Amino acid sequence: RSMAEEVSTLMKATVLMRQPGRVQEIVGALRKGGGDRLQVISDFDMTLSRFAYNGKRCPSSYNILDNSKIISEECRKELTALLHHYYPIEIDPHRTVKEKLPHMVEWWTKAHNLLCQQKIQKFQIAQVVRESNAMLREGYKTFFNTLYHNNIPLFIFSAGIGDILEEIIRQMKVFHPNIHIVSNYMDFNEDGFLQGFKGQLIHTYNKNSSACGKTNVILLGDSIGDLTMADGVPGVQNILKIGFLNDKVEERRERYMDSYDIVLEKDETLDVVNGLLQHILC
Ligand SMILES: [Mg+2]
Repeated sequence: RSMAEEVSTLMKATVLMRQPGRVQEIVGALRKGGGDRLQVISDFDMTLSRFAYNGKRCPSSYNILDNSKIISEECRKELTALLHHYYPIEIDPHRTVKEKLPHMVEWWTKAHNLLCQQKIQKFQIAQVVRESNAMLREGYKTFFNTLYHNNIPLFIFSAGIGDILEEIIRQMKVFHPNIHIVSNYMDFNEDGFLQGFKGQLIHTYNKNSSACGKTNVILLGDSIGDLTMADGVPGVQNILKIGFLNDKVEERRERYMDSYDIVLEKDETLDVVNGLLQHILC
């Protein structure tokens, strides 16, 4: 497609809205509020990255490192053992979020620590991403170019590895300087060897703005948990929440429609988001 074809209105067949009139009010407030007040807060995996390509499942960006040749079989077995231990805690309906926090911190820290026992060098991150079949949603060029041209900050949150995310966007030539990645970044020594992780730890239950005049927000996600990503932004006046519903659609549709203003069901593209951005940014 040309970049001019990377735009769609809200009448697209993938679009669901519980309150279409409220959506129009929100969009109107964002437009009249101006580009100078806007920020975009987005999840990465299966939101900006693509779930399927002409119906064929794409690999998850979360699995790029774990599925690559730069970690040993021993390390892969240990990461699987951590998953089998901690995943039941993550999904336990009898524990509060606060109760899950120390265990998620422990899981993420142990998994990062295992990576630090490998012999990973910085240049290998780009290699493993180059060899992966991970893809960005169709229409990413217009999405990233529009936010960059209009000076709109884009905060991309991910509980995965920041270096992997960053490399995907870099290799697609859209790593523009309005992008601010909030994720788990590796720390490399002067010889380029992985020696630790930097900064705030981002796991599934603290992926929000407490980890980072832009009082108007567009939030993009694909999970129910992603609805909290703007928590911690001070003074938000208007927010539009857009959710991609990629799978388990019968189980999830009603809850997604009650919680997100716009749901995009089985939509491999950013076209509806790009159309809203063009309308909002005039
Ligand atoms: Mg996601």
